[PDB]
Amino acid sequence: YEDGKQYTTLEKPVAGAPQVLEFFSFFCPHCYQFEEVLHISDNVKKKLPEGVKMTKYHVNFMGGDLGKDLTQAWAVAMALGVEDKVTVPLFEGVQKTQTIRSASDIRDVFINAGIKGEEYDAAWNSFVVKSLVAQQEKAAADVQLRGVPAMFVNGKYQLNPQGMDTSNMDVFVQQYADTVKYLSEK
Ligand SMILES: O=C(O)c1cc[nH]c1
Ligand SMILES: O=C(O)c1cc[nH]c1
Ligand SMILES: O=C(O)c1cc[nH]c1
Repeated sequence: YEDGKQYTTLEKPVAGAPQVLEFFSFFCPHCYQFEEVLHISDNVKKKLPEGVKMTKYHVNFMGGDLGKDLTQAWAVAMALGVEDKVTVPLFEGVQKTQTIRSASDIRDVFINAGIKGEEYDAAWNSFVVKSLVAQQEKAAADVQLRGVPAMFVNGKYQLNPQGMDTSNMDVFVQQYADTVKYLSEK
């Protein structure tokens, strides 16, 4: 492990950042791999002590006009606690079936997942969700985020997957998770 190889150190650390902070977009192809194919967050969580706070935020800067809608939809998922019900259908709707083309199509995913229409609409329009949208945007600004996927540890270190072994996916996931473990103990 060397700064600049498996990870980089932030010039201005982020106080108050969670222990593990992930950024993603439902438009981001590597993010689809990280979620559906590799299950990176799950395998990272398995290698950390129990109780460690992992936070995951959506970013606006992919998908054109639909990118902000997805960040707001993710805020709704966070406010309602339904992330594990909508993550897969949102990824598949955007990237696999390409059936998500509008805010209404996003809402359909939540309706199909069992979220009542009135509660989705109330959350979508709530100031709590407006604040969650702002929080996601501020977090990305705090790290001058330029691309996704991205993971930050203790507000101080950024993961660098470009330097990891991609010839074997299990080796990649274990290298990624071990690096997060190393950084979290730093
Ligand atoms: O797709 C884009 O580049 C984008 C969306 C919101 N801001 C930038
Ligand atoms: O950028 C911040 O300050 C932050 C990120 C997650 N919670 C707080
Ligand atoms: O995310 C993938 O598909 C992957 C990771 C290592 N090699 C391929």
